[PDB]
Amino acid sequence: GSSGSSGVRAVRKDQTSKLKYVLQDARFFLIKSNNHENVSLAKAKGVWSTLPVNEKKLNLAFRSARSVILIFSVRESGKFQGFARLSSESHHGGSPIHWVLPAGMSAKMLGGVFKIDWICRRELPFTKSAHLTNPWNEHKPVKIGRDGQEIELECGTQLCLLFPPDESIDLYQVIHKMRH
Repeated sequence: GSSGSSGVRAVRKDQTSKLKYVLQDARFFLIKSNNHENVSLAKAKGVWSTLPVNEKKLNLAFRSARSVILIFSVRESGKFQGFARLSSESHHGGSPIHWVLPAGMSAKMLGGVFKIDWICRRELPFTKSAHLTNPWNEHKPVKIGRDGQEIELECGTQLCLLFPPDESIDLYQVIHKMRH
């Protein structure tokens, strides 16, 4: 072409910005489970069911805030099981999947189903997360917490970056839907 005179001010070439953007000013929610079957199933169908309180909570925080991240952490596992940003609120169409509940919990408590878009199909050892500190409690590490505990911004962010690079998921598509 022609007339391409431009004074560059800054150059970039990484896949961390988009990732940190999809959660830019978003609310992180730490969800703990009691089995791997749930995680796998959630990653297979691409959904995740939970108590009603958590559903309405995420919905309000979602419409009230930008995005809602959900870090998956397995108890007695010694590492995370990945994560996923709430691509949308819950649902109540047909019916939920045949989740794997114990001999006591009721599927009716799970309420509806949520649509999570797994951005990272990998794992993360607690060793890499063994350093962060969530001031939203008592300056304690992220390794400490229960199911359904809010997390700061820096905490969740760093925790996410820790995860390995993904080359089997469309990250841009997650940002394109937002802008449009």
